[PDB]
Amino acid sequence: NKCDVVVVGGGISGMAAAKLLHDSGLNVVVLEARDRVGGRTYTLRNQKVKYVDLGGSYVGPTQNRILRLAKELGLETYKVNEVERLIHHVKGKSYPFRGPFPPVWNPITYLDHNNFWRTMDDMGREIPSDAPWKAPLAEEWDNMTMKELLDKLCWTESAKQLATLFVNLCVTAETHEVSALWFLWYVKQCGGTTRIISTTNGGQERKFVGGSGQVSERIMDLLGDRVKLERPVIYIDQTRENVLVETLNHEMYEAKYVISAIPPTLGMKIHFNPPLPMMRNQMITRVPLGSVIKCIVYYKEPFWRKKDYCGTMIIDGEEAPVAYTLDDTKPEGNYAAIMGFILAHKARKLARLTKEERLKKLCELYAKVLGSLEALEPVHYEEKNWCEEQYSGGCYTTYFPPGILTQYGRVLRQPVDRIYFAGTETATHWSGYMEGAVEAGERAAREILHAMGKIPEDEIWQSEPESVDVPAQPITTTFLERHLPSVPGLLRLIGLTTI
Amino acid sequence: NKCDVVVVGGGISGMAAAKLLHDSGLNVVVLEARDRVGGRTYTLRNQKVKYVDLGGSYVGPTQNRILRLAKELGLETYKVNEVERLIHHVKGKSYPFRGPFPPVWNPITYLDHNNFWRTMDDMGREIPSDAPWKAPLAEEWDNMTMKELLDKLCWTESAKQLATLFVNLCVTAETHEVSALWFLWYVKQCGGTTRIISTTNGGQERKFVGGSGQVSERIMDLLGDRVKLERPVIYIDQTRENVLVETLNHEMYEAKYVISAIPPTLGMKIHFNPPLPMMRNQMITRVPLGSVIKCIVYYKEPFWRKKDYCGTMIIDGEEAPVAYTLDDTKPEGNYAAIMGFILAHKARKLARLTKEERLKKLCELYAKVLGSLEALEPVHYEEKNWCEEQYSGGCYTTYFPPGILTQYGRVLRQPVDRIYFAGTETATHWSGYMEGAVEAGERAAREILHAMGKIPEDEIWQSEPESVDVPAQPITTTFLERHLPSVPGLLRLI
Ligand SMILES: *Cc1cc2c(cc1C)nc1c(=O)[nH]c(=O)nc-1n2C[C@H](O)[C@H](O)[C@H](O)COP(=O)(O)OP(=O)(O)OC[C@H]1O[C@@H](n2cnc3c(N)ncnc32)[C@H](O)[C@@H]1O
Ligand SMILES: *Cc1cc2c(cc1C)nc1c(=O)[nH]c(=O)nc-1n2C[C@H](O)[C@H](O)[C@H](O)COP(=O)(O)OP(=O)(O)OC[C@H]1O[C@@H](n2cnc3c(N)ncnc32)[C@H](O)[C@@H]1O
Ligand SMILES: NS(=O)(=O)Cc1noc2ccccc12
Ligand SMILES: NS(=O)(=O)Cc1noc2ccccc12
Repeated sequence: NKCDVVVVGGGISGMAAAKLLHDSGLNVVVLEARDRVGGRTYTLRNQKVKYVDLGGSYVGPTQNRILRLAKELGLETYKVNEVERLIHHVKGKSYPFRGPFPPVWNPITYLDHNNFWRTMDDMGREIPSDAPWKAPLAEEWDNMTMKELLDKLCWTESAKQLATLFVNLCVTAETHEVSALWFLWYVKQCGGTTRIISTTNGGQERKFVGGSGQVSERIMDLLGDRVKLERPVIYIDQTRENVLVETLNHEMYEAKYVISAIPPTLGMKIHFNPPLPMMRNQMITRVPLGSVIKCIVYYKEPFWRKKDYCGTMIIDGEEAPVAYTLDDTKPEGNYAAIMGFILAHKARKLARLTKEERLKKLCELYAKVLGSLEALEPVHYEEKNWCEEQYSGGCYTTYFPPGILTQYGRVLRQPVDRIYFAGTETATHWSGYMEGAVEAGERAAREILHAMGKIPEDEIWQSEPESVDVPAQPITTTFLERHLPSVPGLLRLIGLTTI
Repeated sequence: NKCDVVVVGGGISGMAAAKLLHDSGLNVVVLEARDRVGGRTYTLRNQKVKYVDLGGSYVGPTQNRILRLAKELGLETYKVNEVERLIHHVKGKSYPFRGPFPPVWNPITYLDHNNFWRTMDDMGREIPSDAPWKAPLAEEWDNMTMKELLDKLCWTESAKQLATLFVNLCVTAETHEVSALWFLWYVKQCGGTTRIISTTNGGQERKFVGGSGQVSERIMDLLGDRVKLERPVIYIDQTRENVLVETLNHEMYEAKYVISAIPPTLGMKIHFNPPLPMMRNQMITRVPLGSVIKCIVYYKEPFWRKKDYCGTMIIDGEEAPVAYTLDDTKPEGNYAAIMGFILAHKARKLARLTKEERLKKLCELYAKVLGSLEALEPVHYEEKNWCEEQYSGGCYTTYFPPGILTQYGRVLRQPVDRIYFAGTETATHWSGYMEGAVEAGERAAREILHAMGKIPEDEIWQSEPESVDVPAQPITTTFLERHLPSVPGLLRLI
């Protein structure tokens, strides 16, 4: 029944919020729909794999909030394998390389690739992290899809193809599905193209020893009986002095304030009294989550390392079920494994198959890309299709279709009377990620502390000290990268000389 | 507790389904979230207006199901006033005209406008009404917004602006918000451009005497206490022998089958056991409804008729709050009124204002367009902003953003175990309209009759005889309309 704050959702965001409030001396309850905490993070444990992240997994430099939270909880990280060569597979052939970006030899194509990434970041700098709708050309950019933007920007098929894979991989959506403004924001608020795509010095640098599900699990341990499992919230009533929150299993909770720590669209599963204001009422029907199946194929040994491949594969082509892989071998060197993502339309397409049929297709793909018959000899397989999850809606995160972010974006984290909004989607730095979940949960909690008169306004948003364990190398460019012309820029130079 | 079929939603679709099953001898229950029936139709009564439709209102030729159902319930129609001239207001000036399409005089603009409408219908002929995802170019057209298609097709700003207004008015959404495939299907499944945009001989020909709300109300009258108001459904359990349906007010209903007669996305408000299949789980997060405020300004007399204007105004440009109006005067000539729609982003923008502030803006606009100071003296005002409705999600209907119809369209009316799907969004003819609501409700009911072995498979979909009261006249084109070149076509001849 009675408490100070009800937190709806026991993912990382809700758990971070609840922990902050609890540490501050408030009486909190977490109402979680599932029989587990963690949400879009889920660490499976069994004898064949020991542990494996089937949801969110990677952390990296500049993600200082998740690193600090996890450290405080007693967790350690380890580095994802990137010792050996990466592979870019294009038009049925594999091209090994080093560094974050697949190399390009053709001079025209090089100019086009260089300009593409540069332009993504150039446009990003126009977009405020905390208010993307305030970009000078917000409306123009929001009214085109990423497909349209790539069609304008990429003068080569090679760049367009790689850029398409980049979009699919980052946001588990097709280029024609998403707003250009929103995607440009999404990349910029992660620190830009280099930071978001990189393993070493980027978002995919590390994993947690024992899995990311431990973050939510250990917070549940600290909170004890305050976390209520299998309590899906169905109804929130703010007409009276205290907020009333009802669950599906017929329980009533009474609170001063509520934090909604669920994906924005999943707010639809709750009936509101009084009704939500118009803008939020419509916003939550306009913000779908992407589509992905995370697949892990296990092997006797990490055989790819012997061929001087680290296990990273960037795989372009409609035929390929998986467009991106990483080595998922344990830091001890055992439970050898390749993690792969089946993205966007392919997640829909290949969901029809059996688990065994997907495993077969993945092994045949990996065998070709790695030029290795050993890839046809898996010892185990695990997968999770996040599209089937009633209480997630998809993965990794919420995307915005054309026109939505400028029209409805401002209400994402606008409080509704005594309801405050957390969830990674409401973050301003690494929104979409575990990092964003922590930022949003702690910010929502502090909004409530401010409303109660416990902290001053300037303490709602708080900076985070850089991790001493995971230092961030700055993102740098070369003179040539900065000043080489685009393809149309070069054509202009040609036309002017011929005058 | 126990019945044969639970119908979720007491709009026209839910009511039509429940009536059909009831008339077949089954025990039905309608569970309705609101304290009223009708859903996206709502007729307000007071002394000042007598009655006014604040939701869906118009019916016309080829909408034979809604006309038949209404007639059976004892309703009659009257004609929307289109005796005098229509107005197209462009670049701050009113241009009166007759016929469905505003005329264009510049020869280049003429070719461009002609080609736009013609191309819309040309593309539509390749889109199956019952399976738009089966169009030969389904993926190409679905991966494009209407904004992109218009940018490609329209060589003049004039055609592009009118095309844009057309999209905004038809589907209460911006051209950049909606899939080209879906929009082309939408127009085609209403019978094409002329049929959808026409008052005389089209969708806006008629209104119901006493209001469209009477359709749902009179079915509720028939069903009596089988309709349960203020029963929002929260939970559907299909794990046992009988389907269990729970409401927010704690009641439990048990049935052999369920009809979901709510907008697809409002399916999100229900917790499912077992969970929905993946495709429907994601589909219902991908399908928003449009944005509109319906506004009716009342006057002492239908003064526009004195200047040989019928009251229809097509008003281009960002500045105008309302882009389209119709005469809403009653058949007797009293309760003189102009109905206007505030569409899409303008509904979002102008919702911030007070009711009185919106009235002033509309009156000043109408004064300019009609060229009459009489527009500045309203006697009454009614409005409804459908964006604020928890149990609608918007109006008029659900739109599909780029990429969604091809990926998820097929699951719209695919049954989920013992749940069948009604609602105008699942119709194949006038989906989005009251007509589509009737089609889908009766089809879903007949799917259940077939599942029970009461009727054969070929009786699930049923043709409708043409209304005797509202017969359809054929849509025609002229030789020149069919064969005049596009702008780039004329350029290739140069
Ligand atoms: C799924 C996924 C996610 C992911 C990714 C790969 C996949 C396959 N890779 C990531 C990565 O490598 N690194 C990273 O930092 N993030 C990655 N992501 C995304 C990440 O998992 C998410 O950003 C993060 O987990 C989100 O946390 P948040 O707390 O904001 O949100 P949530 O996990 O979805 O938790 C919400 C909880 O609420 C419960 N719920 C839902 N509805 C209700 C109702 N009505 N009542 C009560 N509880 C409700 C959910 O069950 C959930 O626990
Ligand atoms: C709003 C609007 C609609 C409209 C239009 C102009 C406006 C402003 N003009 C139209 C017109 O001139 N001619 C026409 O034929 N249609 C026009 N439209 C659209 C039309 O009103 C709709 O197509 C039609 O009314 C839709 O009917 P349908 O039966 O398919 O759907 P509904 O009216 O939305 O009814 C659904 C009912 O379900 C209830 N509900 C929602 N959730 C629940 C839950 N969880 N549990 C129980 N009941 C639920 C709703 O409250 C509603 O009553
Ligand atoms: N963090 S992850 O690998 O689970 C998904 C992901 N988001 O953005 C990326 C950019 C490049 C490679 C992967 C990703
Ligand atoms: N049926 S209505 O008037 O409520 C909305 C409507 N849909 O498509 C149209 C085309 C021209 C004018 C109006 C409309």
